[PDB]
Amino acid sequence: MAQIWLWIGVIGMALGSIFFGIGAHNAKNERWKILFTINFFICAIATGLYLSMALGQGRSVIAGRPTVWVRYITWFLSTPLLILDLTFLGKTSLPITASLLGANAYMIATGFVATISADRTIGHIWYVVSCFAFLATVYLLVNQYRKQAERNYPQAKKVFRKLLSVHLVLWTLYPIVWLLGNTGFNAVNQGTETMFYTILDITSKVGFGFLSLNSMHTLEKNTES
Amino acid sequence: MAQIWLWIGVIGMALGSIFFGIGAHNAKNERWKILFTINFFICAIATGLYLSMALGQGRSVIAGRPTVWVRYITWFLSTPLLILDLTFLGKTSLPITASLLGANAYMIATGFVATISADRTIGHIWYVVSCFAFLATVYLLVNQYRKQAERNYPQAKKVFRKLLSVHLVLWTLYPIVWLLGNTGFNAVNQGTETMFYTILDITSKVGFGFLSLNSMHTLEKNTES
Amino acid sequence: MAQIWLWIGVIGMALGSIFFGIGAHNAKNERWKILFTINFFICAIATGLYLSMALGQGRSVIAGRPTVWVRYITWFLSTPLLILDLTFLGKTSLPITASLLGANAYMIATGFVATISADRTIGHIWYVVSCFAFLATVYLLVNQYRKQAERNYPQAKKVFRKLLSVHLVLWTLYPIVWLLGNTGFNAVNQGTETMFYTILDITSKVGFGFLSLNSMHTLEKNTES
Ligand SMILES: CCCCCCCC/C=C/CCCCCCCC(=O)O
Ligand SMILES: CCCCCCCC/C=C/CCCCCCCC(=O)O
Ligand SMILES: CCCCCCCC/C=C/CCCCCCCC(=O)O
Repeated sequence: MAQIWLWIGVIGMALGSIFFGIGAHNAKNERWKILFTINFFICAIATGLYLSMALGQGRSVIAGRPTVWVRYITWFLSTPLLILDLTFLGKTSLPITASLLGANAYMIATGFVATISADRTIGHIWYVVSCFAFLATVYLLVNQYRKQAERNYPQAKKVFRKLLSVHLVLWTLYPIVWLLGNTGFNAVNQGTETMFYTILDITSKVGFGFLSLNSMHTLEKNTES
Repeated sequence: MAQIWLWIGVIGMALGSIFFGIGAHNAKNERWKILFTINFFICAIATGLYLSMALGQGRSVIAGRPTVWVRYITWFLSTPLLILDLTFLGKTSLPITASLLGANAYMIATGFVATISADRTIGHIWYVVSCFAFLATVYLLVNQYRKQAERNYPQAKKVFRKLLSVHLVLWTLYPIVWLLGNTGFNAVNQGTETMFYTILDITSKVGFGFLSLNSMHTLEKNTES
Repeated sequence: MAQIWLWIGVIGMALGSIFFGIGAHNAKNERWKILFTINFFICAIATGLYLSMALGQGRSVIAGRPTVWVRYITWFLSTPLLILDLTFLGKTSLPITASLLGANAYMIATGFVATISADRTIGHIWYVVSCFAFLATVYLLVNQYRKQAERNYPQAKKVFRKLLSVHLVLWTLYPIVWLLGNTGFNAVNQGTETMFYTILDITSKVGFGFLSLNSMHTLEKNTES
C-alpha cells in the first residue's frame, strides 16, 4: 500500500512539473514566467524526493520505529516556495515575507526534530513548538499578509480569501496526520499514513499551484487598464 | 552546572525573542520593523537551539570527548543575522556585505570542522583557519565597513565605533573559550565552558540586539529633518 | 598519487584565491568588485574543501567502495557561483537566473545521491536524472541565457560564445570522469580519478574565473562611451 502511494506521488508531481514547465516556457510576461517557475520547482523537487522515497531511500528505523526522514527535506525546500506563491501574488512587504519564511522554516525544522527524536516525549514537545510556529504563520497570514493583499488589490479580496482558505485548511491537515501516524498515537498504519501524505502533498502542491495560476489570471483581469 | 546554564540560555533567549517580537509588532516604520525582525529571529533561533541542548540533544561523544555539535548550527544561522544588523545599520554595499557574510560563514564552517574532527591535530589546523576567517572579517569591519558607515552617517561615527567595539571584543572571546574548553587545552570543565558560552551568547544576541536598536534611534535622531 | 593531486588542488585553489582577492581589494568599480569577489569565494571555498580532502577527511567507505562525499559539498557551493559569473556577465533575467541555479542545484543534489547510494542500480538511476538536470541547464544556457546576453551586448556575441563553449565542454567532462571512476565502470583507479577531478576543478574554477575577468574587460571596452 505504502509503495503504490509513493509511486502515485512520483506520477502526480511529475505531471505537475511538466505542465508548469510548459507554462513557464510559454510565458507571456515576466510575472507569469516567475509564477510558473516557482510552481515548476515546487513540483520538480517533490518529484525527485518522491522518487527517492519510492525507491526505498530516505528512511531509517529509529529505535524500532520506521521513519521517512527525507519527507522533511521535501517540506523544507517546497514549503518556502509555496509561501512565495502567496507573497508573490499578494505583493507582500519584505519584513512580512521574511517573517513568513522564517516562521515556516522554524515549523519544518522543529517538525523534523519532533520526528527523528528517539525520546518521543521530547519529540512531542517539538511537535507542540512546531504547532506554535504554524500558528505564528496563521497570525501573519490572516492579519498583515491579508491586509496588504487587500490594500494592493481592493477589488479582489475574494481571491486572497480563497487562497488563504485553501492554504490554511490543507496545511492544518499535516499535523493531524502526524498525530495519527507512528510519530504519535499510531492510530493508522504506514500504508494509510503514506496515502494521506501523498494526497495532501499532491493537493498542496499541484492543486495549490493551479489555484495560484487561476488567482493570477483573476488579479490581472481585475487590473487591466 | 552545565544543565542549569543551558536552561538560563533558554530563558534569556526566549525573553529577548518576546521583547523583540513585541517591538516588531508595534513598528512604526519599515526600517524599524526590519531591525526588530532580524533580532527577533536571532533570539528565536537561539531559543530553540538552546532548548534542544537543554533537553540533552545535539551532543555526541566523539572518541571519548563530549561534543555539543548543535552549537555550530545555532552559530551558522544567527551570526549572519548579526552581520545583517551591522550592514543594515551601516547601509553597507553589496560586495562588502557579501564578503562579510561569506567570511563569517567560512569561520563558523571551519570552526565546526575544527570541533568534530576526531584527530585533534587536524582540528587545531581548522581552528587556525577559522581564526584567519575571523581576522578577515575584522579587516573588512574596521576598514570598508567602517568607512562606508561614516560616509553614510558623518555625524554618528561614535555610534559605529561602539557597535564595532562591542562586536569585536565579544566575538574575540569565543575562540578563547574554545581553547580553554575540551576542544583545546581542557583548562575548564564542561559546566564552566557551558556557562561561558551561555553568557557570551546572551550578551552577543540579546545584548547586541538592544544595542542595535539604541544605535538605530541615535542614527534616526541625527538624521531627522 | 591521489594524495599529491589533492595537495595540488589546495595549492591551485589557494593561488586563485589570492589573485582574485587582490583584484577584489583593488577594484575600481562595484561591478568589477562584485566579479572579483564571486571568483574569490569560488576559489576560497574550493581551497578549504581541497584541504579537508588532502587531510583525509570527507571520505567514507560505503559497502566497500571508497567515496569522497565532501566533493559534492564543494560542488554544491561553488557551481552556483560559477552560474552567477555567467548571469552577472550576461545580465540575465530573474526567472532565467533562478531556473539555472535551481536546475544546477538539482544536478549536484542528484549527483550526490547517485554517489552515496549503496545500491548502485539506484545510484545509476540518479546519475541519469542528474544528466537530465545538466541537459536542462544546457538548454537554458544556449537558448534564453544566450539570447538575453546577445540582446544586452549586440557587439560581443563572440564573448558569450567563448564563455558558453568553455563552460559546456568543461562541465560535460565531469559525468564522464564519474562513469570512469569507481562510481561507474571503475575503468580508472582512484589516483587517476582524483587527478582528473583536480585538473577539472582547477580549470573550471581558476581558469574559468580568469576567463570571466577577461570577458568583463572585453564587454566594458565594447561598452565605453
Ligand atoms: C529555505 C528557505 C529558508 C528561509 C529562511 C527565512 C529566514 C527569515 C529571517 C528573517 C530575518 C531577516 C528579516 C529581513 C532582513 C532584511 C535585511 C536587509 O534589508 O538588509
Ligand atoms: C546562512 C548564511 C550564508 C551566507 C553565505 C554568504 C556567501 C557569500 C558569497 C559571496 C559571493 C557573492 C558576491 C556578490 C554576488 C552578487 C551577484 C549579482 O549581483 O548578480
Ligand atoms: C546554494 C544555491 C542554491 C540555489 C537554489 C535555487 C532555487 C531556484 C528556485 C526557483 C524558484 C524561484 C523563482 C523566482 C522566485 C522570485 C520570487 C519573487 O520575485 O518574489
